[PDB]
Amino acid sequence: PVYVDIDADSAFLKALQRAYPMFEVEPRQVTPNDHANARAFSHLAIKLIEQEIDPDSTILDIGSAPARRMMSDRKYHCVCDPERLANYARKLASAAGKVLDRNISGKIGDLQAVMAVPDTETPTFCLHTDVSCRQRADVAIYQDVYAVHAPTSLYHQAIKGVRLAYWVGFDTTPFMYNAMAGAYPSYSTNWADEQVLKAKNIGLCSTDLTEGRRGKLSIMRGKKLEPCDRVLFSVGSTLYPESRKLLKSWHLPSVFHLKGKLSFTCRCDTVVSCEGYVVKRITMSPGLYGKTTGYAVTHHADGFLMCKTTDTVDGERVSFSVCTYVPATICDQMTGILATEVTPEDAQKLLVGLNQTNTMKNYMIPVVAQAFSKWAKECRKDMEDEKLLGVRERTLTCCCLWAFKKQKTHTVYKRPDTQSIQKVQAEFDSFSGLSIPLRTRIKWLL
Amino acid sequence: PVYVDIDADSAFLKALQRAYPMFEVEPRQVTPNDHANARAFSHLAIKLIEQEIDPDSTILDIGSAPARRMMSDRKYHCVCDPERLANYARKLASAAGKVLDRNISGKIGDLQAVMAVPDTETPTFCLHTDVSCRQRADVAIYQDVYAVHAPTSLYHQAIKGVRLAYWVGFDTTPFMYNAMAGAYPSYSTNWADEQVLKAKNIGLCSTDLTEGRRGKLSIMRGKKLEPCDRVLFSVGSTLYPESRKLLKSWHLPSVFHLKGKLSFTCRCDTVVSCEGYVVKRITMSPGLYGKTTGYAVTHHADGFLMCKTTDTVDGERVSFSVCTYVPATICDQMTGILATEVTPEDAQKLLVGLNQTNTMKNYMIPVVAQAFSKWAKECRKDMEDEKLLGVRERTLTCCCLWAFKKQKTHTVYKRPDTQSIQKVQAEFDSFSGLSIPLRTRIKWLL
Amino acid sequence: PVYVDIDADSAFLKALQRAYPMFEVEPRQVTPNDHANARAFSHLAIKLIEQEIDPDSTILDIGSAPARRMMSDRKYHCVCDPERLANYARKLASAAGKVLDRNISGKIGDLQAVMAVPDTETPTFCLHTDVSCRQRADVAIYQDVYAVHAPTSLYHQAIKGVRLAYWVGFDTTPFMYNAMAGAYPSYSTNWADEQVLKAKNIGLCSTDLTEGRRGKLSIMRGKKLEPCDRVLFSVGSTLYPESRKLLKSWHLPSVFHLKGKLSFTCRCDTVVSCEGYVVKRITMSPGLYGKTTGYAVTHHADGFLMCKTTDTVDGERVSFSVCTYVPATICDQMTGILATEVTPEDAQKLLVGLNQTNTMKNYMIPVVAQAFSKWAKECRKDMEDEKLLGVRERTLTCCCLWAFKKQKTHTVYKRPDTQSIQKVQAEFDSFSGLSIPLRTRIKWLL
Ligand SMILES: Nc1nc2c(ncn2[C@@H]2O[C@H](COP(=O)(O)OP(=O)(O)OP(=O)(O)O)[C@@H](O)[C@H]2O)c(=O)[nH]1
Ligand SMILES: Nc1nc2c(ncn2[C@@H]2O[C@H](COP(=O)(O)OP(=O)(O)OP(=O)(O)O)[C@@H](O)[C@H]2O)c(=O)[nH]1
Ligand SMILES: Nc1nc2c(ncn2[C@@H]2O[C@H](COP(=O)(O)OP(=O)(O)OP(=O)(O)O)[C@@H](O)[C@H]2O)c(=O)[nH]1
Ligand SMILES: [Zn+2]
Ligand SMILES: [Zn+2]
Ligand SMILES: [Zn+2]
Repeated sequence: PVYVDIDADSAFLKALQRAYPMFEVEPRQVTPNDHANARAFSHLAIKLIEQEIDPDSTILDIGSAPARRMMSDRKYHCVCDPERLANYARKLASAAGKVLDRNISGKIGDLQAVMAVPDTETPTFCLHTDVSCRQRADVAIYQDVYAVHAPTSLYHQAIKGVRLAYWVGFDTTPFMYNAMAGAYPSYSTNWADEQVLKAKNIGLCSTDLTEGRRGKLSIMRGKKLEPCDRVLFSVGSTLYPESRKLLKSWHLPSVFHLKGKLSFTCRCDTVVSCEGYVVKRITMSPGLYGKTTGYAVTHHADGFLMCKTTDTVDGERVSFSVCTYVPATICDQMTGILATEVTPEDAQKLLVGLNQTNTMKNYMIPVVAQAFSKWAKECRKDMEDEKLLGVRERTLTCCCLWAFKKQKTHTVYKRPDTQSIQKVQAEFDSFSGLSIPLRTRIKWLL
Repeated sequence: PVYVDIDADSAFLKALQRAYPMFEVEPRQVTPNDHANARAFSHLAIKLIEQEIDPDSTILDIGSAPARRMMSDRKYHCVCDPERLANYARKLASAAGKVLDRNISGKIGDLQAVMAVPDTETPTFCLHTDVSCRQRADVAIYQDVYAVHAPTSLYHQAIKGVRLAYWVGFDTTPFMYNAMAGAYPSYSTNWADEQVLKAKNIGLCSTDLTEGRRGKLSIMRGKKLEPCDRVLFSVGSTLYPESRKLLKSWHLPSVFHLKGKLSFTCRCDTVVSCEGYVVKRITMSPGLYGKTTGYAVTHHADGFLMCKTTDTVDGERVSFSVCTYVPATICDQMTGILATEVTPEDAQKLLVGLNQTNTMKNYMIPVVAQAFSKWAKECRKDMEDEKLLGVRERTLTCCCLWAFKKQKTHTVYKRPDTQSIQKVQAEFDSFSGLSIPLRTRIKWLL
Repeated sequence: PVYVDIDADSAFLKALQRAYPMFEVEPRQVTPNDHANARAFSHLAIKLIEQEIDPDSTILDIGSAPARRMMSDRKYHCVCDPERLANYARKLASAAGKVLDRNISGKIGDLQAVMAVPDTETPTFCLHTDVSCRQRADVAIYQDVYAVHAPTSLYHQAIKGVRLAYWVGFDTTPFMYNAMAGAYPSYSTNWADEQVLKAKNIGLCSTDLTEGRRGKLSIMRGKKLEPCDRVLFSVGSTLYPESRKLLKSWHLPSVFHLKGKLSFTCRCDTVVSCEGYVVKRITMSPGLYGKTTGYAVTHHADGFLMCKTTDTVDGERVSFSVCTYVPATICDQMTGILATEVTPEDAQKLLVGLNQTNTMKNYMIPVVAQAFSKWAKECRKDMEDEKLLGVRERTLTCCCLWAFKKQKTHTVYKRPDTQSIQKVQAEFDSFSGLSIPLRTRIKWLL
């Protein structure tokens, strides 16, 4: 009943079936898409969201195209590109008379009204931003949108009567850990900070061959390579610029409060989670009931690794943090060997032996190996420097100020069935692009 | 007859069938819920409680929502949030005429009456707290509520006529042992003290990568790391703040007395106990019959561990207690190897060998190994420092005061078929949140 | 024909079938009860007692509730609490008309008469103590009651016409041996002296984690750790306070005499004995025929162990006696290796090898191993220090007083098919709790 454009022999099919046990996921490959897993997950997410909400509900579809929202019986108001709008108009024109069970005549009239007056708020389409839109609804969908501030957009939806919001996208946990780069290997996705795009051995990088004869000159002293706001995502071959702050804003706590002219008590729950791709359900309710701990929890069905790795960016040897997702079976099969101190070479050989058909992508096997090795070493150190129960050894420094020694932590390894917990903000109170040729082109197809 | 939203191949299905032999537990997975085991246990607990109590009984449903109690033939008066109330109203409106065997018309009238006047005490719903509620009933249910003071709530229910109360929730034994952190691994649950949330190797923590170059300073001197009242539970990805005193208050003794204007003799018995999740039955009777020993007993079907562990909280190497549950088969299979002194590495290798499908979650295996190792060592010490029968070696210290030497106890290991016994209090005598927009929203659906 | 609430795969089914060969014991598990074995044994004991005594007999049921004694055709005068009384009233009200073959109308009238005048001695119910009761009967049943003085209760029953009494409960032999703690592993039962409740490695204990840095001070000098009267039993999760003297009083000799206003010659025989749970038959006959040796004999179908063990109570390393029951097959399989001196570690490894499904509970395996080891050592000493036949080496000490050397006895091992014999007393001549709210509650259901 639900068909996914993936190969029938894909190992991701089992994971996607586990993530959606309510459907009968059937592989029907029609394209060689290199980010087919992400598309299949997003399609299944949209099907699940539609199944969850009432049929009589109007759905704000933030940051999307109506072309993919026309073959449905739900009232999708698509508020968010020119190519996608042209495709939506073309699909309207090519199905104007073939089927009439999707309000295609009404959608065509709505599009004509919008292209007539761009400020029109027709029930099925809008050209304003999620902030500038004023079409009241009760359900909001955020499918693969990351360049919007989460509390601001959620508040602007809530004041329009939206009580339920859905966010589909990659897990925000790697950016709350503040990794320099990282991978969602199951979805062929690699993201990197703009500063490390010239690296060598990460997922999303390109470097040139050099002999290292001349030491490159720079007008500025770096002396610090820590993550900056700009990041680049590559889902298959699709490139997307993102902001770290806008990504982290979507790492919402379990409870938060939007205070303004109207106040809302909102709850964020991750309802779907498959190998780095999450569907979060946000329930908004007017009022300021309860209290907020400002804590966001990410459960880990699969292992999550943030490891220090040494690469060469533009030929310069540097060290930075790299995140990755390790399959739960690989993490479980490494439990015994991580009891002792294992070298990265032995860890990598063991991972390759356990990966034999590959359970996990091999390009992350080396760094993961390093991570595991470091983790094991660190654990041994923790077992070799056992302290006393309920005491600390902070020393006085010439004043009333007390200081302790921080240990070398080169690996954060969240094993399967663990939970990462982050201190985030839970109280928020700080909340015309149409052109003549595009209008002419749209009208020519209507 | 009883269907649980868990995978048909779940190893927890056998344990849940064992915990509820009276029902035919059938796995019917419909959601990918990451805390599905806890939900299934709670659903089976509610089914068993309903089966136990008389059909003609009024049930006080404390700290819950009626959005999960309408599809029953039993008079559930729900006293305890905004989204859950909205879901209750939605479910009443969507099934107002479809089914008329659940007093849905009466429930809708009661909800409208409560909306008209928030102090109304309709037989099926109330908006007050359990203290503020005054609807007389004979049965109380405490499903997954831990933020209430147990003797106070029980007294306020008893003076309302409640003779039978049921408490469904995680076992309170770990908090009677004063563990800093702990796991209910079977339910994908990890709880941690707020102080150790920045740890590295516990179930519920998040730490950053550091080089240990700058020693972090602090305004105040810690010098002590003992559990504080504030703890955080993560059931799957669901985050709940809890108070240690409120959690311990529900570790009631077998017999206790509530003394006040009316006096009650209450008995607390654990009627269901599956791998860290307990259903407790409290029978309250007016009068002060008998005497109270002030002892609470927990039977351990599976192994219970509280072990000293060394981790890094915010990079500072510290030691604190961590609790966990070990499957009884794992504990029995470790009996022979614990006869000698085993290193944590060998213990972890043996545990991994015994875990081969995993009997226990692997993320608990390392610390468990440490615990077992320490336990073995301690036992050997006890066998190497054999004292004389019925004598003690307390020495005199310059006065009439006698002192003895305490031994290093780094592991409390309650084996399967053992009982932990705690001295608790057994004599107790020290016993308007509605908003206009919520009222309008609820009334819009009625 | 007799159904027991235990698992069909329970290994206790075979033992219970052997203990009751006259019944067809069928496992019908309906509850996950952690002390299901003890309940099944007690139910079979009551069935056998009923099958033994004549149908025309009135049965005094001492220290019990009628909520378990109405579904029978035998006249049960229940003399003994509030919750059980309410349960009995509820069961009477819920079966008043459905079944009329159990004299339920008469039972209801009797309960109403007792609630009218609390001194009434209705044939089927009483509110007085077993001493204050005056309803004549010929059969008395003491099911799981240990807080009454055995000769006093037996005499007060005998002067009321009781010629036959039945006592069902845990074997009193461990308390005649004066063990500090002990286990009935087959019934998931662990008992401990109040002083050793803060132990670490016994069945019923709880201790905390300590670094053993500060030596705890005490106002009093212990200098002795001997059993005190107060003990605590844990049957599964059910906690019972008990008196050592009251428990020992039920370790009656095979023949004893109750002398007073009326004199009786009584005989105590253990008619059922399963792995620590016994049913004793006491036959009372007026007159003082015969003579009493003052000896109580316990036959051991399975091994009984009282061994010195070293634990830490509240961190203090102490040694005290621990008792346990070892399966006869384990004891027989241990005969060969006990011919030599075996270490506790080797003994524990061998016991684990023999326990492979576990024949015995694993948490008793270590101490038992120690026991066995010590026993073997002691036996070797007895063989290495062979004396002369019919001579003793008592030495004179500056007086007419002779002294011998007592040997180290750290293990009492009563093997299967042996008998312990204790010197006990055999000549005994030293022999209003109702509340208004309870009366109103009972009357409301009648
Ligand atoms: N990081 C990031 N990923 C995105 C973003 N938008 C979409 N994606 C993901 O990247 C994939 C590529 O997007 P598209 O080229 O539009 O593919 P599509 O969404 O299936 O639609 P088509 O173009 O018709 O195939 C999508 O499947 C999304 O899962 C974005 O803004 N940021
Ligand atoms: N520690 C703790 N656990 C809780 C608390 N409330 C509920 N839980 C458990 O955590 C799980 C998550 O709660 P919910 O998100 O409400 O799930 P639910 O109770 O099954 O109801 P739904 O949201 O409809 O799924 C529940 O299954 C409970 O077993 C709480 O207050 N404290
Ligand atoms: N040591 C000791 N054990 C007891 C005593 N009374 C009962 N027991 C045992 O402990 C078990 C627990 O008692 P209960 O909770 O009343 O269980 P029950 O007798 O089967 O009756 P229910 O409560 O209906 O299950 C019983 O099965 C008895 O075998 C007692 O006074 N002292
Ligand atoms: Zn719009
Ligand atoms: Zn109410
Ligand atoms: Zn009587």
